[PDB]
Amino acid sequence: AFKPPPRPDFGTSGRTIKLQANFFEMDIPKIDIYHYELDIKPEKCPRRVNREIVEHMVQHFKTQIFGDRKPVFDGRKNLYTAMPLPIGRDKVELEVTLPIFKVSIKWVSCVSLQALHDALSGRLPSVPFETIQALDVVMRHLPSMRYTPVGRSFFTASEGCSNPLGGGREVWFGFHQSVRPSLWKMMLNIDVSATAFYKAQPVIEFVCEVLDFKSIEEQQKPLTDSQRVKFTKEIKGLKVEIKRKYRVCNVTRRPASHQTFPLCTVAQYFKDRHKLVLRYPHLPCLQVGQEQKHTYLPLEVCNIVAGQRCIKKLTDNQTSTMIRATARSAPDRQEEISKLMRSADFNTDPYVREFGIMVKDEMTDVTGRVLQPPSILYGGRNKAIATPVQGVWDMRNKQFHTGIEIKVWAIACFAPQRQCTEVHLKSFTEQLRKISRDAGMPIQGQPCFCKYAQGADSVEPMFRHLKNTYAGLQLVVVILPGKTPVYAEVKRVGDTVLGMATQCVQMKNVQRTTPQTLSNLCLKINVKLGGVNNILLPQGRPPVFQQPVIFLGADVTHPPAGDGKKPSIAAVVGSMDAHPNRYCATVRVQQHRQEIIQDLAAMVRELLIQFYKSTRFKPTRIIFYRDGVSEGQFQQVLHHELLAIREACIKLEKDYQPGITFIVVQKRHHTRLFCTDKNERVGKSGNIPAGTTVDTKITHPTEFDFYLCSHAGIQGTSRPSHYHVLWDDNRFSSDELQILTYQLCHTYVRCTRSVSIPAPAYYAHLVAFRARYHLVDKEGRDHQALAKAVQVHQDTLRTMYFA
RNA sequence: UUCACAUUGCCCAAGUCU
RNA sequence: CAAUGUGAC
Ligand SMILES: [Mg+2]
Ligand SMILES: [Mg+2]
Ligand SMILES: [Mg+2]
Repeated sequence: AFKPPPRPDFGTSGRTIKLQANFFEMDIPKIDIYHYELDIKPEKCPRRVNREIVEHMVQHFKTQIFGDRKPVFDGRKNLYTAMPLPIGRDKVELEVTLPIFKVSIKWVSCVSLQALHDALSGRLPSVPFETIQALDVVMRHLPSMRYTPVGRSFFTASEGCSNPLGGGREVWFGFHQSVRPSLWKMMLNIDVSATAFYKAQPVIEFVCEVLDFKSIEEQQKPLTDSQRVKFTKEIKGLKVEIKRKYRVCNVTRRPASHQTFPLCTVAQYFKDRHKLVLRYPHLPCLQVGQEQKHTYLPLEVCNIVAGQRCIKKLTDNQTSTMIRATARSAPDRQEEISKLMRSADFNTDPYVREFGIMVKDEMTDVTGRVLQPPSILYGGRNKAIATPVQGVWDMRNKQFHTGIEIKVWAIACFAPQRQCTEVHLKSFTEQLRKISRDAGMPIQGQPCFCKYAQGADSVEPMFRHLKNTYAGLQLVVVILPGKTPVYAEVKRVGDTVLGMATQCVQMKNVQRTTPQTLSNLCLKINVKLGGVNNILLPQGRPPVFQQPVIFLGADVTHPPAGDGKKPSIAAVVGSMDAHPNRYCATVRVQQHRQEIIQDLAAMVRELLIQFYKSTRFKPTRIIFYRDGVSEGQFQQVLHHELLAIREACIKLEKDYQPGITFIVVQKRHHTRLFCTDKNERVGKSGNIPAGTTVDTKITHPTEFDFYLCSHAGIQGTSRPSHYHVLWDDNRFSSDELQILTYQLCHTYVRCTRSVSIPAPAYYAHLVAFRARYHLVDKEGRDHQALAKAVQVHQDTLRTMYFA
């Protein structure tokens, strides 16, 4: 349960496409570099302070140490040199004074860059991480002090333009940077990005932006409690400067004119000690430093210090502004990356140059293949076949594979009658039934119940009424006035309390209908009621389908930024037929920000039991698409989850030992692919076509991984989903697994489109997000309560309630 | 809460010294 | 999924 399998072979399927990748070839010398351990007393210091004290150390001790110029530093305890120092293994004790630190330098090892060549060149079977790490510290050294680091990125205020967001916020532009091995050479992966920062401005102006003042002196009265509290919400925890830098822990209730402390008042303290007649004595003070102490600063002598990222959620308007400032077509993104690289000129970086590293200033050429889509089999009399083109098809003149006959259905309208009238409801009903009939999901007559209601309180009694009164009720259609707490209450009651199918619809989509919205609505309804919308052309499926096989999708979704106690949510779904089309779901709450799926063995067990009850087959193979695990987590996640899958098999039966293929799906990474030739660009966004596959050149040097961009790019630059096989009892070839993966992206029931990840992984998200909806404002005994809230009713268990 | 795509929010990463 | 865009007939 540990070593990922070797790349079995290379894919051959599909016509070829010329692509460029945002990977830049690196020439690394075949030489040793030297590793040194450091430690800085005191070590509570931020990473950036350490880099300063080490920089001053290098220039200061230039002569009795560090004669061999230009070491690089990782911000804590690791230092590299291109040539060795006059150190020996002997520690060395040094003192440095920062404008008072002791630092010791112990040698630790060499890092043979020659061995890295070999690990890339099939000589060595494993890629030496420590060597990659060292190169990464080299490449990051200068920009970590020149710009503001944020994760694997770097940001800066852009020269000559501003992008204010308002509320004291503005857009900074930046780039991602990382060092990757590949089938070819080392790769410098660069991508542009953008994120919100606070403006380095006088706190006074910060006040005026936050409170929506055109200016100060507007007015000269002290702030309302309402104004003061809002300001306090914005600036608490931010850094300010007066030489001196402080973190704001509070805003005082009193103005500086009257705010006092044991020496005296604030206006007068600055008048006497600093000859400062405050221009705005009526305004409060910032509390800074130890919250137990009484260090107060008048607003007027304070600026927001530069380079503080905005952590808090952006407002709706800010968000709008942000989108508008950063939205880029694929060709425009490609050009921005290219521009940025020539601009960056990594080869003039003196530290890169110290280690004799060259970086190519143009994107790597790679060849892709565009896989053929599957054909999609519909039902009805005709049993129509739909042929995807550029990642899209449609249902016009096609009826579902297995369509549900709707005999008994109700409507609850929570939108106000004066806005969503009985006339709207009748027309909507008439249009829906038309579409549903063309779709082969005949809504056989009028609803058995149609009533207005208001408020979350009215939901449960209405639904209890409905469940008790109308035998054979298949659906409640729920009209909502827009965003409302009622939606989450409908799903609480429908999904977990009473076990009743619901389909919510926004009022605007009832008032004004279109065929496409209504048709998409039917796709969800048919599914919710147990129907099969369509299936993969059977004879066009890869060979793996000749034997019972179950397809699992798995995801964990973590709490938002800044959260502290909300659970993370694990979801696992499993196919329940051979098409494969129908899925069932499992879901758990688990520990805050834990990626590993804790209860996975019990989840898979459930899915396997339900698969047998639906199909009367025991799977011979299990295919496990595991979403969202980053590289730095492959081995941890696979050790626990692979064994749990086995555990589930083993505790069911017998030496029931079906082969497992464990695949990590990453939609979010920093690889971007672009059409080399302008005439391959698809649509306004100019993206690579659906089906573009890459498993050469930029992928892993020994393991089994590939990019597949399964979807049509509508806007921006498409994320090519990445697939990495951590385990494979089934010995897929590249072709069969890539084609399987692609084909699974055409089985997603909520649209007649090839989506960006396979359907099982997509459903797992939907399951996790629904649990999250079940926990709204409810997030050992804690654990039990939350577990209970995400638990669907018995009659919901076997359904695609998440669709 | 018709739907997909895309930006952010998510494990690793990053962050924390009068 | 939520905020915001681009689209689907
Ligand atoms: Mg996830
Ligand atoms: Mg961490
Ligand atoms: Mg949206």
